[PDB]
Amino acid sequence: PSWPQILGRLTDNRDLARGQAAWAMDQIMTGNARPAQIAAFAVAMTMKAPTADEVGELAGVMLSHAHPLPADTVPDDAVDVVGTGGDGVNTVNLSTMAAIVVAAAGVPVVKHGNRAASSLSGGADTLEALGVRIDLGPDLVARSLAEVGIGFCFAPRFHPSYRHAAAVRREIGVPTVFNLLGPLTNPARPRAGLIGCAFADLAEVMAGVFAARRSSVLVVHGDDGLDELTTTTTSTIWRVAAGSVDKLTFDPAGFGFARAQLDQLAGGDAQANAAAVRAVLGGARGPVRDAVVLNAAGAIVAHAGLSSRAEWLPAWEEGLRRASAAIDTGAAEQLLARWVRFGRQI
Amino acid sequence: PSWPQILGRLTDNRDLARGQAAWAMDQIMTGNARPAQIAAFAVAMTMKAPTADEVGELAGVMLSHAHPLPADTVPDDAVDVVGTGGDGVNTVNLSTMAAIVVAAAGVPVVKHGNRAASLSGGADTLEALGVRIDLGPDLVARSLAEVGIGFCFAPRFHPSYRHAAAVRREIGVPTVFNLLGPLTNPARPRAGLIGCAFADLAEVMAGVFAARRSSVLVVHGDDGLDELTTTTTSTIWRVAAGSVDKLTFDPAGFGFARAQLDQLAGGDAQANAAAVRAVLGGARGPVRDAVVLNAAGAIVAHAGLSSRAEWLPAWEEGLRRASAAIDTGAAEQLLARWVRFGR
Ligand SMILES: O=P(O)(O)OC[C@H]1O[C@H](OP(=O)(O)OP(=O)(O)O)[C@H](O)[C@@H]1O
Ligand SMILES: O=P(O)(O)OC[C@H]1O[C@H](OP(=O)(O)OP(=O)(O)O)[C@H](O)[C@@H]1O
Ligand SMILES: O=C(O)c1ccccc1Nc1ccccc1C(=O)O
Ligand SMILES: O=C(O)c1ccccc1Nc1ccccc1C(=O)O
Ligand SMILES: O=C(O)c1ccccc1Nc1ccccc1C(=O)O
Ligand SMILES: O=C(O)c1ccccc1Nc1ccccc1C(=O)O
Ligand SMILES: [Mg+2]
Ligand SMILES: [Mg+2]
Ligand SMILES: [Mg+2]
Repeated sequence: PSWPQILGRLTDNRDLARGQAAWAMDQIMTGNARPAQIAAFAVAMTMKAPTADEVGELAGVMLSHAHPLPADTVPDDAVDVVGTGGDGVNTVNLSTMAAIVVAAAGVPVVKHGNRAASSLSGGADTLEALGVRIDLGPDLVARSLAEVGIGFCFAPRFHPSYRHAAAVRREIGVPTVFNLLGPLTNPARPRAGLIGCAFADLAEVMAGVFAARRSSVLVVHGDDGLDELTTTTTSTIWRVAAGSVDKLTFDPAGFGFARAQLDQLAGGDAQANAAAVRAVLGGARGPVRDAVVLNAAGAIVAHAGLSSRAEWLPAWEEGLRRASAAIDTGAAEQLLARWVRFGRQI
Repeated sequence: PSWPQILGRLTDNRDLARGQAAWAMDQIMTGNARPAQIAAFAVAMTMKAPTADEVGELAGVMLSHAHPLPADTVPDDAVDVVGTGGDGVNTVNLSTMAAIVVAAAGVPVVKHGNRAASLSGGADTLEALGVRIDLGPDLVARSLAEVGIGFCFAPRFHPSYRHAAAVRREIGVPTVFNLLGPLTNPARPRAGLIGCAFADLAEVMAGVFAARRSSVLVVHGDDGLDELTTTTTSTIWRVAAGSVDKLTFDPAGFGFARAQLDQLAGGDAQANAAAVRAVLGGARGPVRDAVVLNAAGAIVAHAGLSSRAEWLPAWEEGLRRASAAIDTGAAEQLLARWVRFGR
């Protein structure tokens, strides 16, 4: 096991032997990997085309070093709403808005997230501008989830030993297999999720990883390129249920949604994006609401897949009903208020 | 241009635009590229499959930054005798020996190299023989004149390559950078016998030499050697007049026995050095056979600097000249004279 061996195999376009991807990530996280080695490995794996085995190994190492939540503190049916980012469109924070709404429908949510990478305001930037605490440690994220119905795991706080890899990722400024790893390494390990993938060529592999750990996940790619379920056109969904993956194309027109234009979903700085969260939770009708409800419903469909009695059309119809109701009743707006108060009450 | 633009293009499996490889390499050469960006570019260029245009851009930037030899110092017909390396097959430095013979035959040789990554490369073997390997430009120029051979130490002549060099060692896998050695001789000889281990990159290297109108034999032993092999046939890319000919070459057409890959082995600086003195001392057998044939090849490349050069008669002249330079003790005496020069 060594860098020349592993890098040599990748550059010869061969899949890694079992344990090699794991060995490599473990080196990255114990500080025994040079930035050049980290970059070479990220790039070579990408051009070879990563397998689910390899990417699962990498995320496995990461999770094996992540700060876990206290035992018996994350409900068996908790869901995440998170994406790779890197979609190149400056959007409002559809995942963070959908998460709030999903929690308010009564589904426990433990969202993994981070500050912006290639946009003006990431999930964490926006939650912060709203007055939500993005700085909580495990014991306090667990309390948030118990008391409020939602917790936020700020990726850097829970994965401090990934710091070198995250730096190299940003130094290279080209998407690689490493861009998959955030959504795959929520430290609370929820079993369900709506998982956005910006990179169409990698979403299948991502779904393979969720499939191996028997998650109930919808891996989503907007056909306009969004790492979210889009309203401008169709979305490609890799539906992961009972250890397998099937590829579906989803059309919001089937559920009465008008086509939107990308520029209608455009976001701004943290303050702009925060005001957009408030306008949606306050009942403002239009494109942004439609996209939040659609994404919230996809998370709820994922949640329902944990039972496997679940049927695709009734699921979506229930998801939409529940998501819209959570906004309409004020539950979602009140949930955000209660989330803010919780963090201020220490 | 930018790194995100260049790296994204390479990972989507596309050839670079004109001048992007030059841009990237100039960033690397001016201390402006982070190690991660160097490594990213090196790997992605390698897995995309580099073109002759791209590799020419890279080599060009290196030569722009290289310490040159003084003007009117390098004869028009100087040759190089060199390989990419990366062979894995730890053999005696056939290049270094062939080069001494070529010089002793009266063809000016200006060579170029670093110490081995592994166990004794061009530079190492030469040091064990007593040659001063890291003379500066003026002294390499005087060596070339007075001795008929000189050696340009890569860290001495390409010292802005240090950032790329660090990354090559950390990565420890062959990349496109492994190709640049034969392509970045700071004395810029126009002729050469150029060994390439990688079979799929030999033709690219040849394309680069064709662009600069070099009279070069880029050689690949159908047995994986980065020199003309006696084990089997060889693939030669004959570069002259700016065009390439891929032909297949058999030494037995000139009367060479076959050999075993094992008979060429040797690792220690002192083991390769002793094997130099032995062949130059007239020891017959497979090592000399390989030295002579590679020396002849470099002589054939030299001859191709004249348009009216015929393949078979040129090779006959080359072998005869190479054999004679050893047999008369001319090669042995040049090496002793070389050793003595650096004093
Ligand atoms: O800056 P980018 O690389 O283009 O990615 C946008 C964001 O992707 C993640 O989104 P997440 O799904 O976690 O939250 P969101 O959709 O609510 O922003 C995280 O916020 C990234 O910063
Ligand atoms: O560890 P390696 O990468 O294999 O290095 C062996 C040498 O290959 C080249 O040698 P050159 O052709 O200049 O001389 P030689 O073939 O006689 O050894 C290059 O200068 C390397 O130092
Ligand atoms: O950014 C990522 O690729 C990432 C992916 C998964 C987990 C954490 C991640 N980021 C970090 C981790 C530790 C310190 C800083 C960061 C950072 O984002 O700057
Ligand atoms: O030799 C010089 O004075 C010199 C001048 C400028 C740049 C490099 C130089 N030499 C080296 C540098 C690094 C390692 C070995 C050497 C060497 O000469 O063996
Ligand atoms: O390290 C090498 O083998 C090397 C190879 C080619 C060019 C430069 C090189 N290194 C240097 C040369 C002069 C000064 C400093 C360095 C350095 O390593 O920082
Ligand atoms: O890649 C080779 O070993 C090589 C092969 C043939 C001639 C020279 C070579 N080396 C270099 C050339 C230019 C700059 C740095 C180097 C270096 O090795 O550090
Ligand atoms: Mg998102
Ligand atoms: Mg997004
Ligand atoms: Mg050689």
